[PDB]
This record gives sequence, C-alpha cells and structure tokens, in this order.
Amino acid sequence: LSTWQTFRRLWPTIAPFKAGLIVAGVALILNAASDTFMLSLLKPLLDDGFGKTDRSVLVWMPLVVIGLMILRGITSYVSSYCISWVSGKVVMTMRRRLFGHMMGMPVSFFDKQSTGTLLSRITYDSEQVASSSSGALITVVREGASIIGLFIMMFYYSWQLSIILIVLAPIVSIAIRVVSKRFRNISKNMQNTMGQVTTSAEQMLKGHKEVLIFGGQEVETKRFDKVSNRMRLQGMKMVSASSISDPIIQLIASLALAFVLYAASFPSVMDSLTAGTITVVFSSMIALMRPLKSLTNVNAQFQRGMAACQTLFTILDSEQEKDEGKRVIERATGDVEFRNVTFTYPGRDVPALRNINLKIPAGKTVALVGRSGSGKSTIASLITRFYDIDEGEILMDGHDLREYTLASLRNQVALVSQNVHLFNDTVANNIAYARTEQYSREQIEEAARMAYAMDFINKMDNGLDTVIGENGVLLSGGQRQRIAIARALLRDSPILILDEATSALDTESERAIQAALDELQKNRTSLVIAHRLSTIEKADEIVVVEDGVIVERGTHNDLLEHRGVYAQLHKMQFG
Amino acid sequence: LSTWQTFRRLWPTIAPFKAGLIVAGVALILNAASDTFMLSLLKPLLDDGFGKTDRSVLVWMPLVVIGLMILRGITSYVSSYCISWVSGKVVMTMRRRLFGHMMGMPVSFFDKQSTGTLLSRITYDSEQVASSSSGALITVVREGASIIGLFIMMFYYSWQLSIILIVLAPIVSIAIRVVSKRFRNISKNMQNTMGQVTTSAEQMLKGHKEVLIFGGQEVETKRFDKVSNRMRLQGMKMVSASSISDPIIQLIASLALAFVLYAASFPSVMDSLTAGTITVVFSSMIALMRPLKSLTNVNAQFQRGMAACQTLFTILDSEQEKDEGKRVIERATGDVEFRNVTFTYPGRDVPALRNINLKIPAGKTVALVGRSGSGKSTIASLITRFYDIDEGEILMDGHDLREYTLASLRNQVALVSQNVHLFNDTVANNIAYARTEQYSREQIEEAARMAYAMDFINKMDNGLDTVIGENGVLLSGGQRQRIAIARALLRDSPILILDEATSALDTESERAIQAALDELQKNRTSLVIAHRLSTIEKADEIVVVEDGVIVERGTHNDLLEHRGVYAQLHKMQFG
Repeated sequence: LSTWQTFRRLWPTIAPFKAGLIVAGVALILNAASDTFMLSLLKPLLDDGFGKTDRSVLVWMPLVVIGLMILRGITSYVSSYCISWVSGKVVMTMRRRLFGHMMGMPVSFFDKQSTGTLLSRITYDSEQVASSSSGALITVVREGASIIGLFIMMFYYSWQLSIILIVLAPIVSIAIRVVSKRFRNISKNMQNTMGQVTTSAEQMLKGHKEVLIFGGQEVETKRFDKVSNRMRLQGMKMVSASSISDPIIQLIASLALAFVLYAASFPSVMDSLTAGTITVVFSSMIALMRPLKSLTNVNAQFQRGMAACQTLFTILDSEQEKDEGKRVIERATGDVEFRNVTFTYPGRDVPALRNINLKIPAGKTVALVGRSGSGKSTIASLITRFYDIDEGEILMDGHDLREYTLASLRNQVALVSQNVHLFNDTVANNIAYARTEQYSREQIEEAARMAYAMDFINKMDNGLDTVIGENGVLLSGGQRQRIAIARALLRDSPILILDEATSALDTESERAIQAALDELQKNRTSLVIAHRLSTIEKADEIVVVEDGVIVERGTHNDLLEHRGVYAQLHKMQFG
Repeated sequence: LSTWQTFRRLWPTIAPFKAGLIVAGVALILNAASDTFMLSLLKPLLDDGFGKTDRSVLVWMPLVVIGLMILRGITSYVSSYCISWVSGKVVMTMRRRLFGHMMGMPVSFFDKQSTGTLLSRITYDSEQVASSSSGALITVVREGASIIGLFIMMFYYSWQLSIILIVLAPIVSIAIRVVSKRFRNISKNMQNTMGQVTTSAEQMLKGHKEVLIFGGQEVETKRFDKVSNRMRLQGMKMVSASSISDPIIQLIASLALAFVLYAASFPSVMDSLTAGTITVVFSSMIALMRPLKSLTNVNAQFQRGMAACQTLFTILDSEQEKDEGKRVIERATGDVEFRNVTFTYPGRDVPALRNINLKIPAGKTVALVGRSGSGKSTIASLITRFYDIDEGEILMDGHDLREYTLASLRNQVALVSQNVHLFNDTVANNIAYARTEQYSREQIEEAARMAYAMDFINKMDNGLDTVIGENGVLLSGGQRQRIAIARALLRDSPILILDEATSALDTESERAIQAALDELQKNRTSLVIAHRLSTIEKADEIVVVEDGVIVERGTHNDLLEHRGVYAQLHKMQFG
C-alpha cells in the first residue's frame, strides 16, 4: 500500500534518535537469545543430568537459570525504556509540529472542526501512531530473533526430526481446519430447522380458550407427546454431530504424533537422538507456536498505524492563511471604509454581507446596530481580516486589507468584549499577550489603574503577579471585561471593535466599566456593536444593518426622528 | 443454598434412567484414565528409551499411543451419547409434565404471561437446566478422575519432588497476585492524572481568534513547548511503571524454578529421580493446571442450573382451576340467567360488569348491544366459566355455574366466531376436536354440508382428509368461520355464544354464511354479540349493556321507538 511512503516521509523525524532504537534492538535480540539459550539449557538438565551420577550439572544449573533470567529482566527493562524514549521524542516533535501549523491556519478550519476532535488528533492519534509503530517494531525484532534462534537450535540438535516436524505440522493444520469447517456447517444446517421446530410447538398454547370449550384435553396432550418426541430426536441428532466433532481432530493429532514416533524409530533417524534432545526439539517446536501466531498479525497492524499517521500528515500539509501583500504601517490614522462589499461565509451561500458602504472617520465613532444576526459580528471579524470578502473593497487609510500585511493589520486593531480569552498566566502577562518586556511593571499598573483594573488586582495575593487560574477561574465576567479594557489601554490602537452585546447589563461596578470604556474610546476610531442605548446616544454616527444590507444611516436623534427600523429597535431597547 | 433441595426433588425424574448415567460415568472415568496413562507412558519413551539401544520400546510405542487414542475417542463418543440420551429423556419428562399442568390452569395466567415467554420456559429454560446440570456432572466426574489420576501418578513416581511442587506452587501464585495487583493500582493512579493533563492542553486552541489579533504566536509556541515536555515526562513515568510490572513476575517464577532445581540438587532426594521421571512429574503439574482452573468454576454454575429448575417447579406447583361442585347433566334445556352479578377482572378494579340482570329463555335469542368494550365479550367469557363472579349469581337451569361441574358446563356451551383456532389436523378431525370416533365420516360430511362447508372442502385434495396447514394457512377467514359453524352443527349445543363482531362484512359468500347461521341458531338459546343490524332484527330480545350496566331492554322495534342508547347505536349501525 501507500503506508510505506508515509514511513519514508516520517523517517527524518525519527532519524536524530537512532541511537535509542539501536540500543532497544540490541536489548531485544539479547532477550530472545536468553530465552532460546534457556530452552537449549533444557538439554544438559535431562541428558547428561539426572540419569548420570555427575552432580556438577545439577549444582550449577540454578545459578545459570537465575543469571539468565536476571539478564532477561535487565534487557527487557532497558529495551522498554529506550523504545519509549524514542517514542516520547517522536511524539514530542510530531505534536510540536502540528501546533506550529495549527495556529497559522485560518479561522475557517476551526469553524469546520471543533476543538475536541482537534485535541484528539493532537494527543490520541499521535499516541496511537507511536504505540502501534513501536509495537510493530518491538515484535518484528524480538519475535523474529526468537524464531530464528529456535530454528537454529532445532536444526542444530537434530536435522532429521526437525525437518519431519516442519513438514508434518501444516498437514495437521489444514486437516483440522477442513474437519472443523464441515462440522460447523452441519451444526448450523441443523440450527436452521430448530428455528422452525420451535414455532411448530408455538401453536397450541394460543388455543387454550378453544380446547376447554370442546373438551379436547387428552387430544392436545397426545399431540404434545408426539411433537415433543420429534423435538427430542432432533436434539439427539444435533448432539451426535457435535459429539463426533472433536474426537476426529484429537485422533488426527494423535496420528501425527504416532507418525513422528515411527519416523524416530527408523535407524536412519534414530542415531542422532539421545533422550533429552527430543525434548529440546519438541519443547522448542511448542514454543515456536507462540511467536509465529503473533508475528504475522503484528505486521498487519503496522500498516494501520501508518494509516493514522497519514491523517496527521493531511493536517501537516494543509493550506495556511494567505499573507499576500507587503505594506507595514505603525499607528495608522484610521480611515476604515467599506465599498460595495459582499461577503459569504466560506462554504455557505446566502451572503451574510452584501453591497454595504460604511465610512468611519478617525475619532468619530459609528454604532452599528441590528438583530442577533445581521452580520454585525461578521463586520467585526471582517475588519480584522479573519475572513475575506468575495466581492467589494475594504479601504484602510487608502489601502486594501489584502494589500496590507496580515501581522501589522491584525496588530493595529483591538477587540474588546465581555467574552475575551484569559489565558493561564500572570495578570501582568495577561495585560499584554506579547511584548511583555516592552511594557514595564509601572506602565502595566498605570494602564490597569486607568481602566480601573487596579481595584481587583489588589483583591488577591501577589497583586500584579497573580497567576490566572485554569480557564480564568479567578476572574469573573465583569473583571474579565475590565482586564480586557486594561489590555486595550496598554497598547494604543487606532481602530477599536467594541462589542457591548456580550457585556452584562445586570452586573456590578457597571459605572466603573462604563467610565473605563469612555476613557478608552477617546481620539480613536470606535466601531461599536450597538446593543445598549447609552452607547448609541454618545456615539457620533448610528448605522443600522439588517439582512446584510444597510437600512438606516445618521445620528441617534435623527434616526429616532426617522421612525424607521432604528425607532422599532429603540422601542425594545435594541433587544 | 436451596439448590440441593431442588436436586433432591428432581432426582425421581432422573431415577428411571440411571443406567445411562452409570454408563456415562464409567466412560468418562475411562477417558480420564486413558489420558493419565498416556502421560505415564511419557516415562518409558524417555528413560529406558531413546538413550538406550533397545529400540523395541520405540517400535511398540506408536501402537500403544494409537490404541489409547482409539479408546479415548470411543469412550468420549459413548459418554456423550449416553449423557445426551439421559438429558433428552429428562427434558422429555419435564416438558411433558409442564404441558400437563399448563393446560388446566386458569386463562388468567395466559392473560398475565404471554405465549412467547411461556414457550421460552417450556423449551429454552428446560434445555438450559439440562445442559448446565449435565455439564456440571460431566466436569465433576471427568476432571475429578483426571486430578486424582495425576496426583496418584505423581506421588507414585516420586514422593519428594511432588510434595515440594505442591507446596511451592500456591506461594508463587499468591506472590504473583499481590505484585500484579499493586502495579495495576499504580497504573490507574497514573491514569487519573492523565485525565487532567489532557485538559491542561485543551485550553490553548480555543484562543485562535485571540492570539492572532495580539500577535502572540511565539508565546503560545513556547507555552506548548513547556506543556508538551511535561506531557512527555509523565509518559516516561507511565512507561517506567508499566515496564517494571511484568519482569518481576517472570523473575519470581524463575526463582521458584531455581528453588525446585536446588531442592533436587540435595542428595537426600536424588534416588527417586531418573531423567524422564521429572518430566512425568513436571508435565503432570502443567496438565494439572487445566482441570483445577475449570473444576471450581463448574461447581458454581451447577447451582445456577438448579436455580433455573426451581423456576420451572414454581410453574409445576402452581394452582389449577377449581373444579368445586359435582353436577353432571347432558343436553340441558337452557334457562341461563344473571342476577345482580358483579365481576372484576382478576387483578383489576373498576368492575367491567356490575349488578346486571339478564334472562335468556330456551330457543329465544337475545342480542347484547354496546360499544367496543362494555363487557359483552366479558359476558361471553363468564358463561363459559372462564372467569368467576366476585358478586352475584349466574343460574343455569336452576343451578349455579360454580355449583356445576366444569367439564359438562364447558362442553355444553358452543363458541362460534370469525376468530376460531384452527389446529393443524384434518378437516374431519377439525370438525370434532374430541370424540372424532363418535361421529362417523357420514355424520361429519352431513354436518359440513348442512353448514355449507362442503363447498370449500371439496375445493382441495383428499376432501374430508385434507390436513389444515400450519396456523390454518389453507383455510381463510370466511372458510374459518364456516368450519366453525360446521363444528357447531356437528355437536348440538343448548347454549350458543355467537360473536358476529369479528365477522367481516367485506368478504364473499356472505349469503351462505348468513344462511348457515340461520340454520345453526334454531331451537337453542343464542347469546349473540350484537354488531350487525341484521341479527338483532331477527333476534327476539335486544339488551344494551354499557359501562358494565344494562341501559336498554326490549324488542328491536321497541328499542328503536324508545330513542335511547339503542337508537344512537342504530344511527352509526352499532359500529
């Protein structure tokens, strides 16, 4: 199949750690050699052993046995440890490479695939790939060495009886296979007619309300007598077949053993047999049953592992987000404009946004209001180039978003909302995702105090150094919004996409939050998602977007006077 | 437990077939003895065998082996066949006894328990009881003889090494148990924190929409680096524990073997050791591992089998229908009457029938009108003493039904309806469930012709002798009703409970069936379930029963003039 090509592609990853693989292979070969050597040691125990009067062989035997098993234990430990070190580092590189290609690929991918199956791919699938490939290698080495050693021993001790056994075994195998097959076919052929004999006995017990009326009790008893005798005869026939099944295979095995003994009886083969030798042959052959029965199967599962690895490579060679365009800007003035923009979510028709025209000057704020959908969050994401418009043009300071570099454009915008991800780190580090060294502690605390964050920093230990709990357990929703504001004030941003929709209108310290917001949206473009009435009144230009098209434009008082969609949304307070 | 009491109760059933049990026991003991004797034969092939120059013991060995396995095959076949004959006859008697106790018990039981589970009890449960008990006996005999033979052989060949082995083995077993237990607990203790190490790395991939805005890709890369390194170290500890699990077991088994060899090294023991002897000892131990591992378990399952048999005894020792009262009459005149009868279905409150007064004289027919329920079919049931009134009195020719003997009262009534059970037998036999010899072929064909049954019976082969197919496939619904009418005409009945509700008004030959009905209900009391308009007009007295009480009484014209419930039922034609 194509699994070997996947292994060829994967080999460079395992290449730097070949030393561990070599050590593990040597340890496994020593393990198989120790086991085979013990089975060889079975000979001096029996032949030049008990029967002879020499006590040396019986007095140094325990030491040899315990030494060989000490070697087996040590080599098993070393092999397992080294193979798992190699597996650990291979998983290490594979996991670290997926994550490097998983935080550059566009948001559409995580929209398609949920985070749960993604974590499954990162952890469980990589672990399964490593475990399956490592197990395949472990078996192919150890069991391969074991079968080679056992064949060498069997051919070395006696070259005639070994060939006899090797020739004879497959014949016995195929014979017992054929016998068992035909017997279970007969068994099922009788099962199919028991299936109907049961419903043959079904149809008298439904007629109780009929027998008693006409007094046919004895007739029904006799009918059951006859049917029951028929049933017993059928069961006896089944059991006769099932009982003749097993003695046949037992007898053919016995006949094979008898033929082996008869062949050993012949002088041409009798000469090179001396008591315990046959044991070291026979026992060895018995041992040879276990590795082989595994060996083949293991090779098969190897392919399975590589197949799963192919899936990872599919993620590993996917398409990252396009970074076309090289225009770097620092602290843009802010001239956000949408002209005839039409956007459809990748993979979905019915454009959420179509032919909109939205001009937001610097400093002046636009409150963009609409229903729960209306593409408001689509506008928010579209400003930050998370997605790309199919048609239309977005002009930023006289240039297109696609024209601009992704990094600088993404850095310039600032997104503040109630639902902001608080990563597990210090509050000082949560103030600035990156460039933490750029902003000293005094700047961080000044920004926190300006956004009124400093109040809840000192409510816990270590102040600014307070580590954020797992999934932000330490901070609550209002404090989450506040730390988002502090993040915004720390890094001045020409363009701010405020999202008051998720902001709690029933929480505490709302006056402080609103004041911090007011200080935040000073002398900078503010594309505010309009949910609360207060934000709209203080805003400069109020724009209503519904069904992907603009429906009302103008100031808040003017829109209220227009008595259009804006007035209707004002009636229930925009939700 | 109480299972042995069930076995004591069941023993009389198996008592007549003790010869088969004895033969099977002898055969099984011979089987175990043959196997043990082969393992004993393992000695001469090895001690005064290959090593010696006397090849005679090598040339008569195959003959003895093949003879022993011929004996094993023959004795296995004989044991299986005899134990299966005994099981078949025990199942035969148990099944024939349930059906003798299952066809006298009140109809309320089949109302409670469906026919499917009843058939399951008859067939599947009895088969399981027999199979489990027979398997327990077979194992307790064969494996018991095998372990006794192995022990006596081992003690006979060498009495020191045997005791040493039988003392050392349990210590090794318990040590392995303890080691494996503690290591598995360590493994699960590591699993519990795998669970959280996964979710620690869960909370990084949900921020893809946050990392890109602030340009913290490198910081996230470093964080994943550290978290992934922690994961790999935890996996290292995982593998360390999992890999130290098994070699301890292997080493302790090796130490046990070394101690056995050292004990053999002492000169106080050698005298009872001669090469192959130890094999016949050691191999015996290996063989002795298999019976014991089964023996104990089998005893347990024996109880299970007996438990199931107890359930059957519960059905076998339940309560039959009460035959209290000894009054046998033949061809009663028919003066059936219900006075203040109140009946509740056994196990249900809300009396389906309460304080009814219903007098039906000889010859004159009454029609019971009502809704789909109203207890009309229930009234039909009470007449046939299928159920019994809790309160009230049902008088037949001046005597109570309970006063009356069950056999004669049940025989006197005749139930004719569309849904009549057609048992698989000849048409001639289906016309007379019992007393088929009482009615000659001439009488049977005359009755069939009177009820117009001759038209359809001659439409098939063998005429009168045509056997009814499985579940009456040969006869259709109209012909089913017609053959029921033939049955009724064959045995004259003073009281006839006709059920025209199930009769079809969309079938063919409706004139013929109506004419046959008219001939059938002459000069005999006819409690007709009123569903068809034609029947009631021809009927003498029309009584409407609803909600368990009589609501309208009188002739059909009078009831129509009354404009009560009867007129309303006339409007939609009584259904």
